[PDB]
Amino acid sequence: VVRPEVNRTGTVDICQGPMELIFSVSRTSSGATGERISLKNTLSIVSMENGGKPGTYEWSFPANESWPEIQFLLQNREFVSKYYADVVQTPGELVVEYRCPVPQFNCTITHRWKGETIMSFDGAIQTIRSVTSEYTTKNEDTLVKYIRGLNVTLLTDNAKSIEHRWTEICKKLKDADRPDDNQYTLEDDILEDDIEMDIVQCQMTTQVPLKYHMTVWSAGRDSRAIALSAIEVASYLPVNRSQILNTTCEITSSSGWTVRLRFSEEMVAAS
Amino acid sequence: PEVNRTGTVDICQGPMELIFSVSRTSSGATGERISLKNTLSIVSMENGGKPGTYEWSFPANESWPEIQFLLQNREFVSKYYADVVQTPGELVVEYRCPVPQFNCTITHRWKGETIMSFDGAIQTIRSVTSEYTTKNEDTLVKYIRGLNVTLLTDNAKSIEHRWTEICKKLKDADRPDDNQYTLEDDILEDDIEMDIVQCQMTTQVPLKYHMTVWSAGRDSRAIALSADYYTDIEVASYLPVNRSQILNTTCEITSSSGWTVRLRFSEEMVAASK
Ligand SMILES: *[C@@H]1O[C@H](CO)[C@@H](O[C@@H]2O[C@H](CO)[C@@H](O[C@@H]3O[C@H](CO)[C@@H](O)[C@H](O)[C@@H]3O)[C@H](O)[C@H]2NC(C)=O)[C@H](O)[C@H]1NC(C)=O
Ligand SMILES: *[C@@H]1O[C@H](CO)[C@@H](O[C@@H]2O[C@H](CO)[C@@H](O)[C@H](O)[C@H]2NC(C)=O)[C@H](O)[C@H]1NC(C)=O
Ligand SMILES: *[C@H]1O[C@H](CO)[C@@H](O)[C@H](O)[C@H]1NC(C)=O
Repeated sequence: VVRPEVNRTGTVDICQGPMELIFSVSRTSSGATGERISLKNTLSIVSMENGGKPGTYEWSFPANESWPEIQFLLQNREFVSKYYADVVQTPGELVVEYRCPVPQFNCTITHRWKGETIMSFDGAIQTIRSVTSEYTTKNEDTLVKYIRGLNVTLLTDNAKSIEHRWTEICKKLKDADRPDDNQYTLEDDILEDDIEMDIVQCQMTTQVPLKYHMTVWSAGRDSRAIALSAIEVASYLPVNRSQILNTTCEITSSSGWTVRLRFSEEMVAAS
Repeated sequence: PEVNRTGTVDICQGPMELIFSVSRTSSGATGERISLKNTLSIVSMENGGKPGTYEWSFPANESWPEIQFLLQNREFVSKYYADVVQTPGELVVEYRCPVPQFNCTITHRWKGETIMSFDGAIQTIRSVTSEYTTKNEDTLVKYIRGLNVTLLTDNAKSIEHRWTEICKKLKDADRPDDNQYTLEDDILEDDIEMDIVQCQMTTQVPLKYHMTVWSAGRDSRAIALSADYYTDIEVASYLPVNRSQILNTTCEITSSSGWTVRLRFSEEMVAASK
């Protein structure tokens, strides 16, 4: 455990600018399912994992299955299962994602297969990217049944109600975003059998689902490891044990702050 | 076939770059390619075959040091793969090399995703190790920097000269009217409101191509990029279309040399209940 050095220069207002809600609905070959709601600069705030109850964080409203945004997700779970069942003929994850300006809700929808975009729709242009064989023996006509996704009437009927709720949620997220309350770790001695080489681990634990970018730099800054949040953030750098000192870790948030940790001579001595 | 050559560039201008791509699969399939910065591969080898190239170029000579550098990397990647990769997938090592000044960049890709890189001063690992390796980042870093480019630097100017001539022959070979273009419906035989319009282009010129098939309203499109099947160039795109709106579906092909080819599904072409 290590104490953060908080560089706040380049701080942004996460609740500033136009509001955007991101609805992500995924399915794998196993039958694993996910439904998530995020904001523009956040990871998942409300989620449902393999058909469980809507889950969230202790700094926000309890997640309610009767909320019109979650009813939207549940309808999509159904849609994606039917979708998955005709089209998908090789194993892999299918992701349908709505990017929704609020209070309209003229949404963009992206379809990803194994992380790649196979289709999209901005309500003006439908796009199919030509890679079908990769994941199906069915043709573009089948695919185009699903391209537009589901109607968003549930969202637009309650458009304003949804807005004031997620403005409230973002405001709670901003209040919870306290960099000094996250937990920070700088572990060495991960290669116990290697006499000359070691791995330096940097980890952060948080209950705030902002996007995080973690870089572990070597002493000379000629070697780095990069991780992104997925809520644990962890990254691992191979290092020479005689150059473990001054190896740093830098973490930047989606709210604009930057934490740096340093492997000090205090920590070298105790090792 | 409606060719537009406004904006055509000189693909052999600016500083030259050679791109060396070397791949291995779990089943032991392999690929080694050389391309310029604005092309797909010009020389390639597939599953250990002899170098293959195009009708317009020098016969691919296996004794060329650039090609020896590819075979040398075949050995590197086999060793790399054996002790790093513990789950099925394609590993690609890619050198981006300025010529004649061979201060190269190297990228590593697993399943199409970048896992490691070394540019000038800085080695980068992206921490996704525990998805392709049971082993540790200290194993990886044995391979990050790749091979010494000594085969390339020893022969720097000869390579520059050879590839300057290959680039000119390619630039000369790039002749849109000598490519083969097809625009075709009647793919969906048992469909009442729907058809598929297929746009295809066959070429011996390994430029990068971007293909869009547009509906009559420019409100629906299919996009295909030229894919490189090892000295084999596929550009094919398929657009689902309402049969009643098939007229004026247009296909639009753009090359990395700057030209665009439009193919329109014309009134004349609709006249056909064959
Ligand atoms: C969803 O609806 C919003 C509006 O409610 C659309 O946003 C608007 O998009 C237009 C066209 O891109 C923007 O107009 C542009 O404005 C810039 C800056 O002033 C100007 O220089 C450009 O020439 C252009 O006219 C407009 O700013 C923007 N409005 C707002 C309030 O954001 C959006 O495009 C819709 N999205 C979808 C997926 O349909
Ligand atoms: C389909 O596209 C063709 C080609 O653009 C259209 O033909 C044009 O029609 C206008 C009006 O008569 C003329 O000004 C152009 O000179 C024509 N172009 C050519 C090349 O013949 C045609 O109008 C379109 N068809 C439909 C049904 O809209
Ligand atoms: C190496 O070549 C020269 C050195 O001055 C420079 O222009 C270039 O940025 C370098 N290239 C890379 C990618 O290492």
